[PDB]
Amino acid sequence: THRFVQKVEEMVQNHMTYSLQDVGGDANWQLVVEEGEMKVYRREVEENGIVLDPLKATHAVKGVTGHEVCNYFWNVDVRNDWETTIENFHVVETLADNAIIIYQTHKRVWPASQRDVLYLSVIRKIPALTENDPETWIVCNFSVDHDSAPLNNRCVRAKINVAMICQTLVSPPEGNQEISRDNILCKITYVANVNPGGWAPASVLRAVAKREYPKFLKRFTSYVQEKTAGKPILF
Ligand SMILES: O=S(=O)(CCO)c1ccc(-c2ccc(C3CCCC3)c([C@H]3C[C@H]3c3ccccn3)c2)cc1
Repeated sequence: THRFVQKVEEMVQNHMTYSLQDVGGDANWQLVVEEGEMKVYRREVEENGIVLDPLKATHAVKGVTGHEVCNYFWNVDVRNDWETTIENFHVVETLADNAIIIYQTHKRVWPASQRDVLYLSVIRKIPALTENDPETWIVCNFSVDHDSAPLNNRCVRAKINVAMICQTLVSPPEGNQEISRDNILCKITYVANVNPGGWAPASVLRAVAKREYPKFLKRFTSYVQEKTAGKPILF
């Protein structure tokens, strides 16, 4: 259907295989911030003195479904309502109704150069592995090469591999009666592997990650709750 179908499959399947694992029991992940059910972990990793620190967070959001969370995360039309670190954004290519390529710039983090990013953003539903397991909605955003990448001399090109992975638990329907948002919970695993693509001071990037990832998860999840309240559920 498009030239990135196989790459998309590999990237999604890699998150399904490796990103969903629990890390509460795993001393190799450092728990850096906890705010209720929001648990943010990282590993301290540098390659050539540049911070790569894999980030992984879990959260549990009442009253929204994974399909809703993923749609709001993927939909570029609502990006401005919840993003706080983007300066500019351009849709570079549409590949499918569920997959686009995006160019964006982030606000400068002093004293490093501003960063830009060029990535494929795809939204997929993954069927239950067995009839015991939940279905998964996943958004994966991962860097790719493209010819219609802008010249932007202020920016160093970062590379990313991010996934927002959601499983939704509900009270079953009681005969002919809908499920209430009161009885729905969206379990989130969010992972972010960012390569700043060049020099940046490690302590500054680590301090920024520690602040901004929790702020993002809080703001974004609250936004989804706020926008879906009193609207019919989209499972
Ligand atoms: O979840 S998404 O796919 C949503 C679509 O945007 C996502 C989230 C985060 C990033 C990102 C990009 C650049 C940086 C660094 C690299 C050197 C200088 C800036 C960081 C580190 C600094 C951390 C951070 C966390 C949250 C928001 C912004 N900043 C993060 C990209 C995409």
